[PDB]
Amino acid sequence: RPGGDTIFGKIIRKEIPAKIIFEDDQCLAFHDISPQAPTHFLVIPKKHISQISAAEDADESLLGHLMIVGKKCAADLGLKKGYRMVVNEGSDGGQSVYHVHLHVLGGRQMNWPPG
Amino acid sequence: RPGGDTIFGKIIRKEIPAKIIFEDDQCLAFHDISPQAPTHFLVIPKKHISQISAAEDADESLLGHLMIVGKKCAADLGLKKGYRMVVNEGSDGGQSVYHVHLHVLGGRQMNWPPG
Ligand SMILES: Nc1ncnc2c1nc(Br)n2[C@@H]1O[C@H](COP(=O)(O)O)[C@@H](O)[C@H]1O
Ligand SMILES: Nc1ncnc2c1nc(Br)n2[C@@H]1O[C@H](COP(=O)(O)O)[C@@H](O)[C@H]1O
Repeated sequence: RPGGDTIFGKIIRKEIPAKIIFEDDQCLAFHDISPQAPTHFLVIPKKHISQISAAEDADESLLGHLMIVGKKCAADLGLKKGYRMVVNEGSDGGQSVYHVHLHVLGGRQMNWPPG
Repeated sequence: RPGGDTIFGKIIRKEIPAKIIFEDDQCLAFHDISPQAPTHFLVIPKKHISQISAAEDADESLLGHLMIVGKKCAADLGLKKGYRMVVNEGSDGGQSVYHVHLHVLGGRQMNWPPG
């Protein structure tokens, strides 16, 4: 089973449905099931990296790719006014799914602190 | 003037002081002046990219590098329990400084939504 064995791995293999917004050979983007902003989606790599602390130096381009796709999708969805990108790491970060993912939230004004 | 003409460009050129945690040929990391968590630092590229929406495809590795450094520094600072990485884009994102930067916050439990 490619893409790892998490909720996100099942989405990658198309075992469970998702609202796919973009997909390329390296990653996939889909809407969040519990949105915290009018537009709230996730960008995940097809390669299974459990968390950012486990990313290797060679994973550098793939991690930057998730942000370039997040930026392009946010443009497609009409987020002219901006957005906020978030990566949660571990317990204190609020990570509940152990497959690296990037949150892209917009459509409203984001506050500070970021949680 | 290299590193652009923002508060962050002055930090890069060493015109104004900062608590530097890490520096390499591509980026620099320093503590935030108004921390929102026990440990709160920024990772910025030396190359001037005003905002994530203005990042080009070739900037992919540099953007991923900021996260790899954020991950390594967070390890140095003892963030065993996790952290949250944030990039603010534009007005809705809460961007006040127009030089791409990554926030790394930890030391306490981060909440949801992220602002
Ligand atoms: N099947 C699914 N489709 C869309 N997003 C999902 C999902 N299952 C989960 Br869990 N989510 C989202 O995955 C996110 C988990 O992110 P953290 O691990 O950073 O909390 C949550 O925002 C949650 O709503
Ligand atoms: N001289 C400085 N040294 C440390 N951080 C700084 C700074 N000047 C500024 Br502005 N900051 C920080 O830069 C951040 C700006 O991030 P946003 O643009 O995403 O709000 C704030 O968290 C602020 O505290």
